[PDB]
Amino acid sequence: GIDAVYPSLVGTADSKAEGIKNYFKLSFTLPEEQKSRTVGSEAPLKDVAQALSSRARYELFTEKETANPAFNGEVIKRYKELMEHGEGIADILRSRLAKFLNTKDVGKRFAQGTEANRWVGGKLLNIVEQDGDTFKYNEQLLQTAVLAGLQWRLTATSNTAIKDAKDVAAITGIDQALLPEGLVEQFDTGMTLTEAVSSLAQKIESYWGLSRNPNAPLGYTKGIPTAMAAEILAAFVESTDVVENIVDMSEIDPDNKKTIGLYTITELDSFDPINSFPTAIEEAVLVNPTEKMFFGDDIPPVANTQLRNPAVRNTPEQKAALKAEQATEFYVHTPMVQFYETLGKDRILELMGAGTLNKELLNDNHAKSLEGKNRSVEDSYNQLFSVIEQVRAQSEDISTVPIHYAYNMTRVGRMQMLGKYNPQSAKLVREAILPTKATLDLSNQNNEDFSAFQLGLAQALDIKVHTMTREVMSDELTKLLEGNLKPAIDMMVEFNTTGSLPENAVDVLNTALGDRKSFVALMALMEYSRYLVAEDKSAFVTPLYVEADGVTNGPINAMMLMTGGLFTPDWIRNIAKGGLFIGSPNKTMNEHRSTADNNDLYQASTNALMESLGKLRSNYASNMPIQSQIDSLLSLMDLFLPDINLGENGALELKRGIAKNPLTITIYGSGARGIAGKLVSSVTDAIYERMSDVLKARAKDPNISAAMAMFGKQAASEAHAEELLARFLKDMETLTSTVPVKRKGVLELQSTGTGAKGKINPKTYTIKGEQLKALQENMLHFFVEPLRNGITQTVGESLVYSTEQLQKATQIQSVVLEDMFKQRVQEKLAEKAKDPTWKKGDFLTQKELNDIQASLNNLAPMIETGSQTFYIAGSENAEVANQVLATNLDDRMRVPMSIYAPAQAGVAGIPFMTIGTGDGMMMQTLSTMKGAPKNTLKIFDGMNIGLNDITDASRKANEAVYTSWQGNPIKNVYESYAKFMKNVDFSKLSPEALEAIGKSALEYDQRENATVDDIANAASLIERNLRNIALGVDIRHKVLDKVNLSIDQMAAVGAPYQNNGKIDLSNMTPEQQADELNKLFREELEARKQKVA
DNA sequence: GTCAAAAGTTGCGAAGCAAC
Repeated sequence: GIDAVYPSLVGTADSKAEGIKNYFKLSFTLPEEQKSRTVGSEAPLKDVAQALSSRARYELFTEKETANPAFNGEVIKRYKELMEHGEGIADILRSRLAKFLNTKDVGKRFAQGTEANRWVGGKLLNIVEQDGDTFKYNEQLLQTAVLAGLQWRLTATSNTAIKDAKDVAAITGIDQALLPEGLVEQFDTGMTLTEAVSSLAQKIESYWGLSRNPNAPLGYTKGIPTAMAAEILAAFVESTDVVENIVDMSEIDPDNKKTIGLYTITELDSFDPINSFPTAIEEAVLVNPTEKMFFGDDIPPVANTQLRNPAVRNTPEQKAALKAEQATEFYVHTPMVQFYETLGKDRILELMGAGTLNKELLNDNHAKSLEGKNRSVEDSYNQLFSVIEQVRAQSEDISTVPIHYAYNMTRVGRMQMLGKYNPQSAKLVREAILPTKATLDLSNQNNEDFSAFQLGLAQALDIKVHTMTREVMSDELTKLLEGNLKPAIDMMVEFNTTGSLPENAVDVLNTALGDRKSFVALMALMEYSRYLVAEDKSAFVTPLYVEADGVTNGPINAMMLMTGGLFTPDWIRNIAKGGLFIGSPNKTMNEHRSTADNNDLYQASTNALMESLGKLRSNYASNMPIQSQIDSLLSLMDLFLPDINLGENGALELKRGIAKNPLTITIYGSGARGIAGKLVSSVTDAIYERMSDVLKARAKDPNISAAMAMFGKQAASEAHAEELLARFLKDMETLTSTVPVKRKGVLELQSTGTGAKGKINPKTYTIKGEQLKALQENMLHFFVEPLRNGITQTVGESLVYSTEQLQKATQIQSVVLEDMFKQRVQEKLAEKAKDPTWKKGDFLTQKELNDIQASLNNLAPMIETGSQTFYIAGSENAEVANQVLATNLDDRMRVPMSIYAPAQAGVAGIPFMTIGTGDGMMMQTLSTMKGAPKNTLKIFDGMNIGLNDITDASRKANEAVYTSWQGNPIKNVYESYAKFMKNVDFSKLSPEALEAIGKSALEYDQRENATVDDIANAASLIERNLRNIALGVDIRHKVLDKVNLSIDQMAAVGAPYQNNGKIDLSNMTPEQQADELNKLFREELEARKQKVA
């Protein structure tokens, strides 16, 4: 079969043969249904170039009566030129092989019998053919691979994952908190070796259109396509389509010996015709294209498995959710596109980015940051217009072309739109391509339609709409429209009248908006002006939306989902800050914030921090050095952060802002040190930025004083700015030269020796490593520690207990799964080493890996909720195989063999379950529930709704919230841990693993002497803890359901969901309600106790 | 120990350790 297709490849298609064995024929087979149209083609490049030569030929090739109308004259011309470039890449590959065969006589040794086709660096030899005294590439395989490379080169960058600080930390091996400014930026734009080859190889294999032999070693089924990809990347480096940069980590800190390769694809002109249709090759080669836009009723297919978790199938309910979201039609909002176009890329960067950089009128590290910002915006802008260019081809009126987006379920249950820059992920794109739309009657400002319009405009303009009633926000909005924004509104009225903008459009927008500036704010100015010049106000069509947005969503979800003790009055008061109102029929968040409690969860946490800080000050009331250090940290923060304020007489004011990120990531399992690093980071960014201000402050007046050049605005007078500068220098000095240390359970100050001082140079000023670390230690002990105490005090110690038990159970289970998998692999390999047809380098077959995974099912690797599936340990790492998979023909680009297998979970269990059974379950329900809202854009913890359906959609969202609050993630974990506990055998664990388990199940002093029996006993203890927690959560949810509740967690609109519970708890204090609820709790405890018969 | 996906390069010589 396959031999008939590739009859001339070198070697025998029999793993038993004694001579050269061809592992390409042994590893792959032809599918029972064609996947690639090039299979059988003698000259794929020639044949595909032919297909791309005219619309008529493309239609014949793809056996379709119609071709994407974007495939026009100019596009066809570009693809003809791109095909000629494919011949160049093909030519470079041919010379590289010849060079490889000539070097150290590999070709001669291979012809003589040496099995070089089994070397990790010679796997490509499996796709060559004898040619006279040498070997040559099989043209069909080589040319198809090139076609894969061309498509990859055109769209890979638009499908790369975004890299955050943590990612860069993992890659570079540098502490996330001590990363040098710009590093994350440099790494987020380029691709690591693994990233590049992996995506390239995946693409090559799909284009070869064959199927893997389940009984063939991974060293070939995966290694040959990877070997081909490595060569193609090498070819692209020679052609300059890709730039390789090897970043030496030692340059940043001499201990780090890692040299990391980065690959950046050369960008095509933003105006290149190819951008309007960058997927012609993919749609021509594949019978079922992956990359393509979905227009009209061309709908994306539904993914069968969870993203990057092959072993996890999307449940029926998750698939229904994905189908529902992919069904939604998005439409281009022409006015906004025209606005972006008129402004221009240069002015959008100036308005929403860093504008033009004068890399000498701003601090070096600041500039690196600004440059990072412009990039994100510029890339979003080019991406939107590439899409617009293809949409415009679909018809005369671009605003009528329906667009669909593909989604998939992530590891944590979130429905993620696929692609780097889309409406769900990119703010700029979000205001140009929308699914929201409504025709409103705005002829009378007393209409319900006009109220909705106002709500959308207000929210977009940064008015806190969920903190006040509709009537009150209407007045706030009116004030802004008739005041500060008035000049911008006039400019937009003129734009919507003549289509022209002033030369100072950026300045008018900037001044009018102030800190309200955002893309959605531009949409509000755009839409309000359009209504003003509107002909028929009785039927105003607008995509303006209102986002029903969760109020402290993650933290509140965790509180409802994992608090398992009796009800307390503090919890009742705090949970109300998240929209769960007890005994207050039809109460909304708007009313709550304006009449009952103006502090949300962030503020309450901050207020707890303040109290915990005072407590810390007392414990060291006599220690002047300690007090002075605390004063310096607050002084430094008050100097650059807006959320920290210090009055004239010393009064400390802390705004909810400082607790936002910290509370959020604390619910995602973050440690205290990470929070400290981020807090320091925001401080330093402000400093670097202040330095830049000086540079220009002095360029304007070479006589301006340093004090006034650095604090000239933030102060009242000169002697006043002079004392601000005194605070700065002193603070930086004490915070970098002295750090707090935990000795004997007490705080003691230590000299670092690496103090910071000297005449500052606002051009090169840079807080070094040791100094950022000193700053971090001070931040940790004098600010983050008490913040953590306040947070715990706010969300409840019961919740913290649950999350720790959850973390322990899932870590323990992940450690076992990881170790057992590794062991079964070593056992199998040892067994293969006795097989003569097998060789080291080859690995296990896919079937063998499958068997090993299956042997772990009794340890319950998956957590099931009944509508979602979570696999916490699931991952892909190079540690299982611990070997190279393939290299390029120059012996470089050595791609490690990565394998899908369980790995230690760390704290991931908390985020997985919180995010998954919280917002993830809620959105899933909202997409599939009876009367599920249509035409919305869901963004995990918020949903954009069209102005015509804000009331019902918001109510449905709140009902969806209530539905997810019926979940019990701890019970789900318990049922998994329970099966695991009865089948596990800790004795079969490596000492390395057993130790990790002891850290989770025993208290630090019991680890050293801990016997298998000891940890095994402790592990079973955790199981009982989980059972008891699950039982309480379950009871609480049933009890709460009997009471009258009003839920408005997805706030803004003021349409709370009523559970209509019968037990009336109105006219009762939180203490009274807690007592009544606990009575119901105890009642059920007895009922579900002895009587369930 | 923040989730969303992983994660160093290269000579010698043909695996996998040494040097950076």
